Amino acid sequence: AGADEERAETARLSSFIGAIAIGDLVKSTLGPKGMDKILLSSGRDASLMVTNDGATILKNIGVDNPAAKVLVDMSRVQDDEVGDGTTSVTVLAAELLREAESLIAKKIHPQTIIAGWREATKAARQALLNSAVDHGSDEVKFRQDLMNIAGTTLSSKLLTHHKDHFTKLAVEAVLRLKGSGNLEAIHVIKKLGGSLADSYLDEGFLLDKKIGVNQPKRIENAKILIANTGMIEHAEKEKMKEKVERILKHGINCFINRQLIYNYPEQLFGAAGVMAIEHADFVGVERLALVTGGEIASTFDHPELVKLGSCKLIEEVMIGEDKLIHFSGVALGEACTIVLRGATQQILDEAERSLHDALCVLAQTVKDSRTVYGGGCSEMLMAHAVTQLASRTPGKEAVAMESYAKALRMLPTIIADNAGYDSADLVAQLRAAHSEGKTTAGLDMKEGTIGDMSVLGITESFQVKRQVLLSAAEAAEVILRVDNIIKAAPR
Amino acid sequence: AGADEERAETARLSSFIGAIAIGDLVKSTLGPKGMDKILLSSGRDASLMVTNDGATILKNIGVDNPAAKVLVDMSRVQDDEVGDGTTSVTVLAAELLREAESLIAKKIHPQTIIAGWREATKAARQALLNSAVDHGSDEVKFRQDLMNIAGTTLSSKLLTHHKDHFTKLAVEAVLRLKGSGNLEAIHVIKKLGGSLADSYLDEGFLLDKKIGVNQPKRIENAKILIANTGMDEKVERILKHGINCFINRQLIYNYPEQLFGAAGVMAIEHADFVGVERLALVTGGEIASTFDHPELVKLGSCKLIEEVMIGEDKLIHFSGVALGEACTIVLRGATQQILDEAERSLHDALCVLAQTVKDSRTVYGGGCSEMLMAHAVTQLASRTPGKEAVAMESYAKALRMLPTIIADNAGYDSADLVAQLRAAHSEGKTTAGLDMKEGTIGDMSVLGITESFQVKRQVLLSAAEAAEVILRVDNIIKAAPR
Amino acid sequence: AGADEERAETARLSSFIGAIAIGDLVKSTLGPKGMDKILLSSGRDASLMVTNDGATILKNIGVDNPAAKVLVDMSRVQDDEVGDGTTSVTVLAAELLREAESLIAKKIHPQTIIAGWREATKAARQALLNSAVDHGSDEVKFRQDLMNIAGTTLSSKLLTHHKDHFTKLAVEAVLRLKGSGNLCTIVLRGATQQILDEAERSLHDALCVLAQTVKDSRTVYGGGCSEMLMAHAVTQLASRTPGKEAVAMESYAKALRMLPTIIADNAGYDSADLVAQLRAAHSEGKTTAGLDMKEGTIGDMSVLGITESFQVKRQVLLSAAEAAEVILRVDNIIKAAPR
Amino acid sequence: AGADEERAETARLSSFIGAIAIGDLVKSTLGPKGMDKILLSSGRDASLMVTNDGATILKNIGVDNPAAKVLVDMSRVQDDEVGDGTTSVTVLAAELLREAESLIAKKIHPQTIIAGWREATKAARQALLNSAVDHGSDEVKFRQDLMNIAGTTLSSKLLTHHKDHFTKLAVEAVLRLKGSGNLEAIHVIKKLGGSLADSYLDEGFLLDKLIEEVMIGEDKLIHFSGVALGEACTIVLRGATQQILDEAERSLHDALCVLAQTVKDSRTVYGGGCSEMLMAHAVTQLASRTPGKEAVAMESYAKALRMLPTIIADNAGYDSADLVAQLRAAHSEGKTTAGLDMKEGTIGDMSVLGITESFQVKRQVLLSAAEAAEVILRVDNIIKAAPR
Repeated sequence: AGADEERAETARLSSFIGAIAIGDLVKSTLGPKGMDKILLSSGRDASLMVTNDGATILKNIGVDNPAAKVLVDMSRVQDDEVGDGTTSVTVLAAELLREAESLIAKKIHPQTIIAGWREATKAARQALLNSAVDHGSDEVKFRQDLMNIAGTTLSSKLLTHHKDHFTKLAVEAVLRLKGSGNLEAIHVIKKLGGSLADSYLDEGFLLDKKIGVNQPKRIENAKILIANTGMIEHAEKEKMKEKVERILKHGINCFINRQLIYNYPEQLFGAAGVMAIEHADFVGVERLALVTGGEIASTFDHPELVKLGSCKLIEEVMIGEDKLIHFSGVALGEACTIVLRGATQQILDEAERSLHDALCVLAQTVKDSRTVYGGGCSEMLMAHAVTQLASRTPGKEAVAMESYAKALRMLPTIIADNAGYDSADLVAQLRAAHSEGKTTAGLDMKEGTIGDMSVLGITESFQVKRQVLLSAAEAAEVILRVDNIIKAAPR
Repeated sequence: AGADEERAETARLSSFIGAIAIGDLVKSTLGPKGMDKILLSSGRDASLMVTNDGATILKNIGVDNPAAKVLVDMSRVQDDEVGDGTTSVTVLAAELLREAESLIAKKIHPQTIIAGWREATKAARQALLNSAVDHGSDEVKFRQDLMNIAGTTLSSKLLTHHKDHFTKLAVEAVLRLKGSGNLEAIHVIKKLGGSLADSYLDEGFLLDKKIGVNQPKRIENAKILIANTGMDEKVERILKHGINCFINRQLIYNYPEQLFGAAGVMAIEHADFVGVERLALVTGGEIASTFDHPELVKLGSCKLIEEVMIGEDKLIHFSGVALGEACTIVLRGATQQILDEAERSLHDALCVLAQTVKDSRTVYGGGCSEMLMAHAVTQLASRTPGKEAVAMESYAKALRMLPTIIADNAGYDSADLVAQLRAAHSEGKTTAGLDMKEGTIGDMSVLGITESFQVKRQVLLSAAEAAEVILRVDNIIKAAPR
Repeated sequence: AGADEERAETARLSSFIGAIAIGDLVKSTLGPKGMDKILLSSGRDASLMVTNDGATILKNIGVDNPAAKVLVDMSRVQDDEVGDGTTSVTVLAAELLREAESLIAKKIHPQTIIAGWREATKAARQALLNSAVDHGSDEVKFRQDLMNIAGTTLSSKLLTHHKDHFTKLAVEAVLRLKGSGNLCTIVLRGATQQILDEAERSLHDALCVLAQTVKDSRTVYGGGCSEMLMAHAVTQLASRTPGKEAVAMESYAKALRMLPTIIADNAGYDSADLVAQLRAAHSEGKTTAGLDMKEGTIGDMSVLGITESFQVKRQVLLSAAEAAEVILRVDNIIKAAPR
Repeated sequence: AGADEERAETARLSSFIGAIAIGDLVKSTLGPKGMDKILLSSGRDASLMVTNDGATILKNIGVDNPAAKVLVDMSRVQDDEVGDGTTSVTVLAAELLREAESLIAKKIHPQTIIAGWREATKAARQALLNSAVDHGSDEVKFRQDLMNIAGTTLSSKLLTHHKDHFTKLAVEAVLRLKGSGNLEAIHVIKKLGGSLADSYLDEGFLLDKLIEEVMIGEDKLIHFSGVALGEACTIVLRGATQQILDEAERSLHDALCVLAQTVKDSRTVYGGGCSEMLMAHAVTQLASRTPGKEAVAMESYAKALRMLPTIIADNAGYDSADLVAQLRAAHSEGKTTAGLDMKEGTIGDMSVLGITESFQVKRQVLLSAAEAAEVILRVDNIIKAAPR
């Protein structure tokens, strides 16, 4: 009593139930006809933060008891390896559970169907490189850099009326990112105050702080000082004197501190030609250590060679309407900053959320040099090949391979259902065009029938389709073989 | 009581439950290694009744409120024009309902799904498309009359060591039963004397009664008289007719008995009414009332009536009959549990064979039809339009369970059998199927197992076509009072 | 429970509820894709019965406590002089009740609204002119004899695949029915009992429609062509009349809009895509153009040949206003002592 | 039973219920015979607050857990651009999901239905921009300065028996206000005293050439006036006595923005419901005119306009059914000037009355109504964890 017993049939059900509940919320998200979802919570949750990206919201919060959090957890590894585009990997894993009900029909050890996943491993082989994919994301690329998949990621979001322009900007960010050093420290801030562009690109880093109105406007061959400690009247001057004596030899051009700064030094900095920052955020500083070669913040000894300072251009310029400063010209080159100035339409803030996906979608396109045809083109093609395959295998092999094949049929149907036209007409015409040999043909939702996907400009990352195939099959597989989910009682 | 009110999700579920309950019981029954079962009830039921034949038990009982009896009632129509071989019609129809859970997910128009039933005619082609079976059955057939399908009905049944000879006899019964005389007038009984043949065939109707020790041995150009009212005037107009035999359903008065012997007329005491009703159809009939009944009011066929010792007991044989619609078979046997079950087999044999002659087609048994059928239908779900295709593909996997059930009852491992089974059927051999004795796969034709083509057609027509109305219905079946 | 006696807001509802319950079963009856629906009952009922025609099944049995059986009884007299087409009189009469939810918020004399029915005579005459009526006919007629309204009556029925062929057969019967006589034997396929006699009463409706086609000398374009044209004109009409007349005018007019929507949905195409394109063709002035269901868009009805009898449209227009009118005027149907 | 669970019919229902609750309270408020309500909360609230203006009360309180506060927030942005007249934007939005009963029987995808809002933008723009014109008003303008929009804004406000005159005054404030620099610097205070005029204008600034304390009716105040610069001036309001009078603090703040919009838009549309009926006649054809996805979408939007004629008529006490019928007839005919005359009880010439409304009131409501509403049906449940 209370140990946590699930009885044969029921334990499988908990896995089953987890997959069905998640799929319904996420399906709305997929495609140009996708929707934003907003969640509101109290306490340390400021306001309803709306996440159109299914992956970000699911593991921020562990809503309930049933097992699915780890399955959700895996998607992040997937996210690191390619991210989003649109969230489809969770859906494919979930739909495989429906056939599990039919797996009690066999009334044999469920494990032989596991070999189906062996088949799935080789299913991936025919689920991959089975007619057409785009090929060749070279490097930099004047036009294919965007205006394609990113637009599709944005399509599920309705901010696309002006936002598709923002999405285009994010590829420029990835190209500068390229070099020796992985994707690191990219800082992007949504800003209140509208403009048609909805974004201006900065070559450095933005921090919104100012010492005071007085002080020199520019600093050259700048040296940056960061302190972990905060800053009869003649005695006060001595603190001033120590700060200046060490400061002059170095040539110090800027000072940034995470905590409160004493007023006396502020006056000294303006005359010297040095700009200081009061209560600068720690997060910007840590990012900075990566960028400038860093240093270690100590007491006033901290000047000279115990600290290192990079020196290109540091200045405060008007960005939008809010006064933020730029740090740039990092010798290391490992990390860079992205700046956005949006419209401010309850659709701007959304841009903050949308470009998170920008790091993920574009970076893969860069390394992968491979993709797939969107609008479900990949799924119908794969489905035609798989149904015939089950008879090819000896027999044990056949049951599992065929069940996997029928799963693909539903995906075309889901895209058609959300298009306003019933899917019965759609699948017949869809299959006829795919079986024909035209990989470009796909689901045209605006048309209401079938059309050429490439003209539309919708494409899917190649990694999302190959990685999901091997991963979902095998991940699904661990669940089926586990008869019971065990909770280690209280404590 | 009125009309039962159910809507949408809930209404469908009641139909869903009826199909699953019936399928589990019928499941053990199928094939050579099928199982005999016993049922107990209360009220107007005596003790235990055991029927290997699924159809017989279903007709007798309408136990509860959920829908299923109308479906069950239909199988009798199926029997009249085939029905049996082995019971399998109920099982396939039931598996149709499992797919309905997936239908809610589709969330559009369940009626358009009905068009899958339009595809049912294709199923009539395709289900039986799976490779060529047989083609002759010209009519009567001196050699092709049996020694195939009848044996298969019997194979499930224990009696096959000598029974297979008895089943062979049954086709002869069907040949006289062809055309449209309706499905009526077939009489069978068993006898205590033992022989290798284990059965006999009579050209006429058998009755077991005698007037008394005195009276003539046989009659010719016989006139038959049947009276509703008992004997409890007769000679003067009896002579006029030429009366050869009198049959009365009840007690008979002793005085006329002396008179009949002198006249040369053979009468029957306490004749059973059921024999009498059939006989009237047979002899052109008559109208039975008071002693005024003789002459023209009475019609009598005139071949010959005689009493013949079978070997162990005395019986009376009626033969000829001008009309020709009704005929009888008298069985006897070795004297075993198996002999008693001969009753089980003849009823099954008459119907199986009757359609064997006019069907024009048969199918390979032992699951041969089912595996191949699964292979052909899987390709088509992809070829056909979306939603109708969704219903069609699910149906295809249904065929898979039958191969599993046949191997499983034989004691061999179900998993291993499925893999090896499919490869044989996939290759293209019509003959190859499940050999339970072997434990693997083999040639079905050598076994001699075949199924009537229509047994297969109405297992699926009920599953299909009629199923158009299943989602449509909403409110089903009960009683029929007093 | 505890003794039922309903007044004002909830008393109105019982009339309201009866109309909605009946509509769901009958709505599927209308349009080219419809539901056959079979019912099986207890007590001297032997088997499941199939009747496509909504009116007779309602006649056969009185299933429950709420008032509607008398309303049901009336539809048959309609059958005697014209009867069917598709069963729209029960649903449209019921349709008027949904709007009444709006009326509680109106809180101004519901009774004034009722007088609109009196003014419905004005609406009935509006329906004439609007109806979109053809030429042709030419008595007997080699090709336009059918493949039209009978097809519409039967379009709804599932059996349209095979049955549209035998719908065609019935006009041959009407041609023999013409000439000095006013209003031979035909055999159908069906289930078994008294309920089978439902077919006699149900198919009573099909024979009469065709008979009228030969002696009407007038007919209208089918497939919804008549309905959209009438809708565009009626919107003007509320604006074309004095304010007392206009309120009962304009509300009646939007009702016509729903028919186009039901027709397109059952076809297998998006329901509202059809609505845009449909209105534009009728507005232009082509009476021939209408709803092409296989196409999923709009096309020439005349090429299809589908037409509806002038009488079916003439009578329905007059009948709809009179049947609906009596319900608002009359109480809640009970009182007067001894129960 | 007794828990918060939402799926299928119920998830949609929370959006539905929020809209119906707000509409009943706001419907009374619109029109000359408009009504103002009193709200009482004891938790750290001084007493009952009374707000005639729908926007001010909705912003103030976040009483319940169901979505509606976000919907409320959107109306003020509209106010900055233009805002008021009568509170109708919230009412129209609420009636929009009313049709969703039909939608369950629409038997397809509700999301496709969503393209209604995209359609809504087209339907919305055509009648704002295209209507018969006001033709006059070059600058400052002697007699055409008021007795127009302000009269309509105050129509929903009961004070109109004597406050129509008060509203006349507000344009005079705008004429001085417009020019080389900034919008604002306007202060308004009401005095408890009785006089036919009901209001006074001050050369300078009023705080409670020459500085003195006089006596206005009742309360003592100090007046700074006769400023050499002349660029800045202040308005002092007076009133009869009631809940209605406090309305002026909220009304004037809204009025300054309205008035500013009127001077540099150079465009106006007819008030009294004239604009809405014309749009309705034109929009019914548009769903037809558009391709397909657009049609379900555009037609649903069009019927939303029908309620405005009814809401304006209902307050008057006249039969709502009769009014809608006659209204359509005059607008269809081609007379834009004709509209709803509440004192008349029927329809009349709006231009003779002088009632007109700002071009901005019509463009901002419609452009945001489509995109802002679309975002809300974009999201259904709005899932919460509860914390703190």
